Amino acid sequence: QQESNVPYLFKVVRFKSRFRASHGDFRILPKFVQRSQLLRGIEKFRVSVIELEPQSFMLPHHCDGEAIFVVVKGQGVIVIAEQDKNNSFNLQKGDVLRLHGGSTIFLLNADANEKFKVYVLAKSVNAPGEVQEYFSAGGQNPESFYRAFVVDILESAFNVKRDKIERLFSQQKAGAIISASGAQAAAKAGHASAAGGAAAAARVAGPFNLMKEVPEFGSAFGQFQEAAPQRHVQLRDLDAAVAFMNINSGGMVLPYYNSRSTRVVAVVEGNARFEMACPHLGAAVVHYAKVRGNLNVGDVLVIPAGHPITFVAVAGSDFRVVGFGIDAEHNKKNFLAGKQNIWRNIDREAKELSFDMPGAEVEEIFAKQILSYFVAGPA
Ligand SMILES: O=C1CC[C@@H](C(=O)O)N1
Ligand SMILES: [Mg+2]
Repeated sequence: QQESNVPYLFKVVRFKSRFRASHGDFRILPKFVQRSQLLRGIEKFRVSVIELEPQSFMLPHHCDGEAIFVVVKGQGVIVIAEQDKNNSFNLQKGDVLRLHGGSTIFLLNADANEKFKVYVLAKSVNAPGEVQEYFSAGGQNPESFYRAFVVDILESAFNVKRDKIERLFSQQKAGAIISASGAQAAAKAGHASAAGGAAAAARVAGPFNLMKEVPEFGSAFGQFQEAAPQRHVQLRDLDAAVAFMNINSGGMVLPYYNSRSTRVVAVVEGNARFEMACPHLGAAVVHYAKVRGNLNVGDVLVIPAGHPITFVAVAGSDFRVVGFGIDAEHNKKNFLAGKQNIWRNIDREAKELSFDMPGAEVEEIFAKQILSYFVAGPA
């Protein structure tokens, strides 16, 4: 596994900036099928990262993809402008927001020191996997799409003399993410509901955050929390989930597999060693290829459904990731070792036949791990 050969691994440097901005960046990973047809089952999805430096503003624009924004660091204000409604939310770490495709948005990082980072999942509605940005704001740089219209049409549309309206669209030359003044920050944020306050909603609801809830799976060595479409209606159309997994330093998540959901995992903190069992790269008779590697901040690992996987935190940091789940509804985590695992639900005689060893002996071995989900890693 020279890593560029592991098709499920997408190193951080593979994310491509969509523009050159002074106060931040917006970078997107290539289509998942760029180097392998093994990922054709998730071809319509793209993941990206939005970074805003302190005291910055990202210009109004919309995308042709249905998105889910997850704040991984800092605080920022998102304002959404529809044809007949305005919504603004003050987002914080852990917030999850479903953004309808075609929503014109702008972002503001009002903090004086901390960067605002968002991990984004988008699903195409035009050609599979193609998601583009449409800058309504802008002029020469970023180019505003209004410049695609002839001057007589702009004049008639805006009821403004052509030279004046043309001029409006050529004043901006600073780029897509620029400096915001302290006043401007106060002004643009301020109608923004701060933990959320969706409205007593219909179309665009506010963010939700699960970081204060009890983990679905947890132990002294790690935690797993997930926003499922079963619980959050805003995620049903995309049939996506947003998972948060943290493995404490020196810990590991016990081998497990997802029953039907493919996960696009992005590292937000730390480092980890991963090992996955893949029958495709390996395998008439089936053979499981040992797909392994190391993950660093910003890297992405796609975990296909049904594939056994384990992550081992390395060095002196907890290892934290945000995972987007595709085909999420009805997905179940199946652990392969630990007190709570699938073998708890397999009878003794079946274990004996499974491993050609006395059933009580197989059970004795499977009961040695008294902990579940996350345990101390090798050392
Ligand atoms: O689909 C996407 C890509 C970028 C993000 C946005 O509109 O900022 N939505
Ligand atoms: Mg930049």
